Amino acid sequence: EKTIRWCVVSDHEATKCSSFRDNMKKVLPAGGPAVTCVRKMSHPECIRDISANKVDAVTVDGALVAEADLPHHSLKPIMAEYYGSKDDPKTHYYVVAMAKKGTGFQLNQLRGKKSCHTGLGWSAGWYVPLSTLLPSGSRETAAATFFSSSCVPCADGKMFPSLCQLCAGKGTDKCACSSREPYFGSWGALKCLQDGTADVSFVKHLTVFEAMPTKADRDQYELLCMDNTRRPVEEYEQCYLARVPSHVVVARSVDGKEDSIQELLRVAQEHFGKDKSSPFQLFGSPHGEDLLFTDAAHGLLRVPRKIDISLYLGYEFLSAFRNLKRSQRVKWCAVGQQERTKCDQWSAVSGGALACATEETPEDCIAATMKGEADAMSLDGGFAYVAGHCGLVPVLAENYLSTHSSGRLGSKCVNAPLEGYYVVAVVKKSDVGITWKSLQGKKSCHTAVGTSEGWNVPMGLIYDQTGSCKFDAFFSRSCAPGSDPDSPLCALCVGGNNPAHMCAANNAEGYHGSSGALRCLVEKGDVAFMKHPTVLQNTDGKNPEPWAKGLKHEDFELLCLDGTRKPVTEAQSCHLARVPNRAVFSRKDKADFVRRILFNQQELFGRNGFEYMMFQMFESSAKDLLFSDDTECLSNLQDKTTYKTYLGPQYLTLMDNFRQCLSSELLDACTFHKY
Repeated sequence: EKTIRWCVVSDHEATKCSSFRDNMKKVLPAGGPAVTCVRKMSHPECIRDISANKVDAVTVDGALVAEADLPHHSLKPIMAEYYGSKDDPKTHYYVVAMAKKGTGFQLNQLRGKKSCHTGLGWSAGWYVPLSTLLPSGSRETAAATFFSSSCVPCADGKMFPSLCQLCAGKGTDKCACSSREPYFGSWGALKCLQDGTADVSFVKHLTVFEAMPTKADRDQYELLCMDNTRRPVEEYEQCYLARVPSHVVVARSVDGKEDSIQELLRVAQEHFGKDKSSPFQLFGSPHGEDLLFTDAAHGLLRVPRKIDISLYLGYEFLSAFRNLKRSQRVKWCAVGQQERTKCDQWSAVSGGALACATEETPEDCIAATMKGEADAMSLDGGFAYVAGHCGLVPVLAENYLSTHSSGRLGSKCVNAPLEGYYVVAVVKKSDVGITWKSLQGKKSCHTAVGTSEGWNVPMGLIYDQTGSCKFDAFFSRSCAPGSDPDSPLCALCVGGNNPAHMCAANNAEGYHGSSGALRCLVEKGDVAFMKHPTVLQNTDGKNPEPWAKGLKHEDFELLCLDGTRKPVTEAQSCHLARVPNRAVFSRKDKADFVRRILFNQQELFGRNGFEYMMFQMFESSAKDLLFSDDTECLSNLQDKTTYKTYLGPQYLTLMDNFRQCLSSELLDACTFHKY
């Protein structure tokens, strides 16, 4: 049944687990499942069996859960440890190198000597230390010949004897992947200094001052900094190898007793948290050290929705993790089917410089890119805040129509700055009553949630006017792709070819985008939110679609902040706000690459084509696929290298005061671990 089985590796953790079971039965007997202690040889065995349905949860170093993006290996973190207090959750711990004072060895002075590691596959002592000094070919068996003799538990000593030399166990129990090996984890590997088995022991900072001989023995051992210098252990925040995340409680991503383990740990921290009572301590292990949980933790917090082992660990960690054991194409992320077909025809003509990838919602693309499943893509101003808060940086800006006064433009666009676009709220001129002083109760149409056009702006102001994030309260009946299907926010929405697209955050919806946002107003809603004069792009014969046949721009009238209504042609005078124009985002590494590749491609398929000969990239068959149907080119960011300097102070501050109402799971998965 839903009875959670906990993975244990020693006898002391089994005695602690039995006490966790018994004690939890008393506090949480109804509205809570029991616990059972299933033993296994090691944590890596625990990860494996949780995938096999033999166990349910264990608290490990996510680096170990890095062998889980394959078949029979899929697992995701559901709870996250923290240190400090409850007001200030610290979800990280520094990886530092320890050594006696006198040997005087520096960062570079780590060449083939006597070193002790927490274990094989551990980020605390295997992955981070090895990334500090990246070898030629980056291999794990390569560090076995580089170092003369070291103590790396879990390693198979049958093939690599010099890798289990400083490990003092007992025949079959030596170099073990559990407590059976005296030198194991951050506690056992630190003993190589106390005892003097190795000159250096790569360990976490929390095990240093906890397993410290005397409160002042913080002077007998020093740290090796990245600055090839030394420094007292007392200053680990400015002399650390790398700062890795906390241990997490793992379980099967799909059907793994998630809600059961969430409820168990919620009460277990209510009654047995950080010495609230007295009897049984969840985080204060008796016999062994770090039993069931890291002795140093103060609690556990539930990780957000859309956060996998790749989001948790970070692209930084994993770029280095993919070269240890295991381009010229720019994998573009396409949102939807229509956007994926405009991308594959674009992949054909590039000869081979631009590849593709497809996700369902914009935020999923940003997640794809962060990882390395996609490389870049164009993002709206709202999603660029999320993409920015998530580690992605701008490459080029999607420059729109320039101030009309000249015949035409040329190589003049590549560096032509642009004041983005004016978001405008449009309403039918037919109704002689709809005003900004009375939008409540009226039906509205939204581009999509999270967009500058139909969300952050119109709804950022509405909130500075009411004070509640319940917008289905304000506009009775509306269509904002991405909202909750059961709420009024997805009432006027049409949909796609089949169900499930009812209110999908992609072009597979009849009222999605500015084109759809206008269609909606034409037939269902009373108000609408879109960008820079896009109404002329769909009226008076501009759009082929049936809904835009006998539509004249006189049928439509803009609405201004004050209350009055002005012509849709004059949006410079009547608008909601000026927002930063769209931008291409990617990682710090694929930054210059994509830009160089993008310049080359618009040079071939930019606005310098003819009719249908070349390929239109700044022109989509439908509406705004990959790039808005009104972009001139892609301009240099210039000084604006960050999202902060790109979006600007005004808009960025608008996203902070609106952040409360933003229910972006992505933004909160990225913002989970504070630093």
